[PDB]
Amino acid sequence: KTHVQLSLPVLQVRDVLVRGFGDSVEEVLSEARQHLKDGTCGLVEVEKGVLPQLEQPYVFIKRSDAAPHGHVMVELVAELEGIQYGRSGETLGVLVPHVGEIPVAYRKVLLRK
Repeated sequence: KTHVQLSLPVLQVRDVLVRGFGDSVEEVLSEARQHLKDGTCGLVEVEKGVLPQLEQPYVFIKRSDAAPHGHVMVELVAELEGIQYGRSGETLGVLVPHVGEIPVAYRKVLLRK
């Protein structure tokens, strides 16, 4: 399927134990996609002081469309040193590995896979 319904656990930035997906734009996008498929991907909502506490390159989910079954349509965009690789809508948050942190909420998304 070109799209997959996921429920992403929303983590508090200070709880996150693994703060990025790797060391290159291509690796973080690869790893983000693998974790999303394996249900081991968390979401951190971006506010002031969140991103400096995570590791670059960042992986964002961004709104790709204006929401089937409550799931917002999203796609992946990486950022490294202020350059983004991909073009999409509003940031829903930054993806991180999930390794058993307790979530504060769930974000229903439809991921363009």
